[PDB]
Amino acid sequence: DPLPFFPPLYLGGPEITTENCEREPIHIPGSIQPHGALLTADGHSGEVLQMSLNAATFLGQEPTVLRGQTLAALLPEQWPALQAALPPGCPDALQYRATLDWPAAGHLSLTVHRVGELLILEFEPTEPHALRNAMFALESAPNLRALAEVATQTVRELTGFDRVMLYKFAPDATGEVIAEARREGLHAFLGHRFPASDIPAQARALYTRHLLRLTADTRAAAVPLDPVLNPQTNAPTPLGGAVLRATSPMHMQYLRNMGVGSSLSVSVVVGGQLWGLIACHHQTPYVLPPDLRTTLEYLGRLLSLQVQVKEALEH
Amino acid sequence: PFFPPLYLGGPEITTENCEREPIHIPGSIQPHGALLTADGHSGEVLQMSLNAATFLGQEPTVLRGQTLAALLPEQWPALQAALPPGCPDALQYRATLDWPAAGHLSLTVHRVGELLILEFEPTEAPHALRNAMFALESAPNLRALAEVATQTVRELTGFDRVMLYKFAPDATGEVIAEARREGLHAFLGHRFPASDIPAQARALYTRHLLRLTADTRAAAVPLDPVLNPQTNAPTPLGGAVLRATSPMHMQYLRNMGVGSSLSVSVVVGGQLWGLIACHHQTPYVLPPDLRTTLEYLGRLLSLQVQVKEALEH
Ligand SMILES: *C/C=C1/C(=C/c2[nH]c(/C=C3[NH+]=C(/C=C4\NC(=O)C(C=C)=C4C)C(C)=C\3CCC(=O)O)c(CCC(=O)O)c2C)NC(=O)[C@H]1C
Ligand SMILES: *C/C=C1/C(=C/c2[nH]c(/C=C3[NH+]=C(/C=C4\NC(=O)C(C=C)=C4C)C(C)=C\3CCC(=O)O)c(CCC(=O)O)c2C)NC(=O)[C@H]1C
Repeated sequence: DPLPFFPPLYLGGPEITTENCEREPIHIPGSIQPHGALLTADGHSGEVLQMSLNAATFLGQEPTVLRGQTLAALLPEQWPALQAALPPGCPDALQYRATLDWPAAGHLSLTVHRVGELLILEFEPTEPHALRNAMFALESAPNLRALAEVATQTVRELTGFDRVMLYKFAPDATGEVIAEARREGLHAFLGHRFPASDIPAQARALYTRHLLRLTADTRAAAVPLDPVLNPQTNAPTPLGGAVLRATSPMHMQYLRNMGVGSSLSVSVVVGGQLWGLIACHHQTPYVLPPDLRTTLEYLGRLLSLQVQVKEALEH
Repeated sequence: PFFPPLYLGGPEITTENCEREPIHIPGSIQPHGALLTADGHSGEVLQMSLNAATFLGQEPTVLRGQTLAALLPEQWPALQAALPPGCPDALQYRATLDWPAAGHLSLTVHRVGELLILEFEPTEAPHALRNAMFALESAPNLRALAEVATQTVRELTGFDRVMLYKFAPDATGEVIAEARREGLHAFLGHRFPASDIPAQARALYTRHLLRLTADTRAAAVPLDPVLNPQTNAPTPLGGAVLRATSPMHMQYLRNMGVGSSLSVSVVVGGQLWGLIACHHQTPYVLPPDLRTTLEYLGRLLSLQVQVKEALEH
C-alpha cells in the first residue's frame, strides 16, 4: 500500500523497520557522506546558509568565516557562470559542474544545482578513447543480451568494481540480474530474481529523475548539515539531487550484510520509466572520482537509447 | 543503381542524375589527413594516399610493402580484437599514437569485409559536455531543445553557423533552429527540397553519422592504387571521415560562401530525423577529440528528440 512520507528522524519521525519500508523520507536525511562537503546558498543574494560539519576541512576555512561571506566573494569566477547556467525556476535535475583550484585542498570538483530559491554546492576532490570505443561497440551489439554483456564488461573495465550487474525491472517492480561481470571467486547473481520492495517505491521514483547515486563506504557515519533545517523555510533541505546525500541506514545495513563496502548504480530510463540499473559492488570502500563518474553517466544515456533500439528489434 | 565512378570512365554528375553518384567510392581523401588500407589477416598495406609520406614521415615504397605488425606493434593486436572478421563497417576503433615524425596522431580504423581502413590525423594532449548534456535534458520542449543544441555546438566549436535541419516526410528540409555569428544571412525558417540532400546520401547518413568538408577549395588526394588489389574494385570509403567530398556538394558550399562544413546525423526509430549542420566561412579542421564530443551529442540529441516528441504526441 502506498502511503505518504514520515517526517525525518530529526523532526521526531519514527525509526524505520521492515514494516514501514516505503515511508522513510530518503531525500531529506539532513546529512551527507564524508568524502565531500556541501554548502547551501540563497539563490539571489548568494548568502551561505547551511554547510556540512566537515566543510572547514575541505575548504580550509572556519565556519563563521564561510557563513559570513556571499558566493560572489567566495567564488568570484564561478558565481556569474552559476547564475547564467541555473536560472530561477529551472528544474532541480539540471546540474552545472566546474573544476576549482583551491589553495588548501588541491583540485576540487564543484557540482551545483538549484532547488527553488536554494543553490546546493557539492565539493569533492578530483584527479583515453575508451568511451568512444565503447560507444561504437554498444551500438554494434547484435541483440539485447550481447548489449547487456558488453555494457557490464565495459563498466567493470573502466571502474575496477568487483561486480557490475545489469538489473532489470519487471512490470511488478521485481528485478532480475540479466547480465553481470564479476571478479574471480565471487558467486553469480545472474538469473536471480528479487522482490519488489527490495528497491521500494519512493526510491524508484527518485531514481527516474536523478540518475546516479552511490555509497562510497557502507560503514561511514553521515555528516550533518549545520544548521539541519534550511533557515529560509525552517524546513528540511531537499537533497535528492545531491550525490553526496547520506544513504539511508536501512540500505546501508543490507549492503553490509552482503559484504559490500562500496555501491554505485546508474539508472536506465526508457519511455519515461525506470527500465533497469547498472549496479556496481566493491568489497572494500571505494571512491570513484567525479570525472570517471561522468563517463558512467554518459553510458547510462547511451544504454537507454540502445535498449530502446534493441527492444524495437523484437516484437 | 549507381553510375561507375569517374576514374572507371563513368558519366560526370549533373543536376539530372543527382541520385546515382557513388559518393562512397571516390578513390580519394581530403588532404588534412592520410589513409592506408590493409589486409585483415596479414596486416599488409595494400593502398595508401599519395600524401602518406608527409604525415607518416616514411619513404614512399617502405609503406606499401610493410605490415601493420611491423608498422604499429602495440596497436596491431588491439585492432585484431576490436574489429573481428564479420563485424559491421560502422564499428570503429580509435587510438592516439606518439609517432616520431608527428608529435601525436589520431588513428581511426574500421573494417569492410577483408580490408582494414586506417585514418591518420594530427591530434593533441572539460565539463562543457556534461553541462550540455544536463541542459539538453532540462529543455522543456522540442523548440527549446533545438535552440540549446545549436547554441551548445556553436560554443564548443566556434563554427560560424550551426543549424538544426529537420527532414519532412518527403525529405523536404527545414532549418528549425540556428546559432550564428553576427553578420551572416539567417537560414532560420527556410525549407529546401528533398533533392538538396539526395536519397543515397541520406541512406549513408543513416549508418555513418558524422561527415565534414574541411576546406571547400582543397583538391582531393588519390589512393594508390585506386582499386583494391584484393578485389580489383573500388575501396568503400563510406565509413571514412577523410573520404573525398562529392564535388557536386563542395560546389554548393562554395556558391553559398562556406569554406568549412560539418554535420551530425540525428537518427530516431532507425530513420534519419535531421542533422546538426555547421558552417564556417573559412577552412577549418576540427580536431578528432572535439569531433568525438559532437558524436556524443548526436546520440544524446537522438534520445532527447524522441523523449520530447513523445510529450507532444
Ligand atoms: C525496509 C527497507 C528495505 C530497503 C530499503 C532501500 N533499498 C534501497 C535501494 C536498493 N536496494 C537494492 C537491492 C539489491 N541490491 C543488490 O545487489 C540486488 C541484487 C543483486 C538487489 C535486489 C538496490 C540495488 C538498491 C539501489 C541502490 C544501489 O544500487 O546503489 C533504498 C534507497 C537508497 C537511497 O536512496 O538512499 C532503500 C531505502 N531495501 C530492502 O531490501 C528492504 C529491507
Ligand atoms: C545534384 C545534387 C545536389 C546535391 C548533392 C549532395 N548533397 C549532399 C549532402 C548535403 N546537401 C545539403 C544541402 C544543404 N546545405 C545547406 O546548408 C542547406 C540549407 C541551409 C541545404 C539544403 C546538406 C546539408 C548535405 C549534408 C552534408 C553536410 O552537411 O556536410 C551530398 C552528399 C555528400 C557526401 O556524402 O560527401 C550530395 C552528393 N546537393 C544539392 O543541393 C543538389 C544540387
